[PDB]
Amino acid sequence: GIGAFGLLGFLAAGSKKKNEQELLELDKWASLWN
Repeated sequence: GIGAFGLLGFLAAGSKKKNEQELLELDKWASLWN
């Protein structure tokens, strides 16, 4: 009804620039290299 998918985008905004989660997501990124 509200839209929890809106915070998702904002969450990614953080990844752009502290949190284990963001780090876990970054790992998957670098994972590409590996």
